[PDB]
Amino acid sequence: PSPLMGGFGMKHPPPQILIKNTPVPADPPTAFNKDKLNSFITQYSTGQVSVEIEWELQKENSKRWNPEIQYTSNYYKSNNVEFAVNTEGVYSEPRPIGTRYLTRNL
Amino acid sequence: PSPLMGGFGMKHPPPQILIKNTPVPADPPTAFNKDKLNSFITQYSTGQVSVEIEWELQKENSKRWNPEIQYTSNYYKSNNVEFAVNTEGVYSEPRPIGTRYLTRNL
Repeated sequence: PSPLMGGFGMKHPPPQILIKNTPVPADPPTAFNKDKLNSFITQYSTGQVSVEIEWELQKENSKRWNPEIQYTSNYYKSNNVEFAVNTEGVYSEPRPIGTRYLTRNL
Repeated sequence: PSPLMGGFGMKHPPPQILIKNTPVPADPPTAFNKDKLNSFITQYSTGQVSVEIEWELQKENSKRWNPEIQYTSNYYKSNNVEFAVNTEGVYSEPRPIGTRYLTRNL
């Protein structure tokens, strides 16, 4: 049951976290009306969110003699730095990076 | 006093290790002669030598956001593998490799 787009398949994954601004009615009429209130004060909210994940690693103990292939940046000069902001403040990811650079036997 | 060709300069470096085959004279004459012996049995020796060095490392704790430059092998196909033997059994080192790939501030 490994997910086909990649990753870890779990029967009990991290739960969904749901959030909502509590409605605040505007001034109701001074005579009773049984219909649900339709007039509300315009509101929004802001805040900080933190997520901390501990990951377990599995180290390599290869006996390969020659050097491996490694992900690296290229020294050649360019207008911008890869994985940084440009002059207008926009961050970008210039390429997809996988995980398979070290090698193992079958 | 860092050595100019590179490395660690020490007042008491690893000591010199000196080895020699003990001379074995051939048959001496049966009348006494005071001159030093000039005829020897032709000998040589062979064996195994082992050296074990413990090195202390100083790890990086950089806060740099973008990926670093790393030494890597190139995937492009070739007749031989770099840092391996060829069809005749000869090992070769195709290039010099330094130590300065990670980065630090001044």
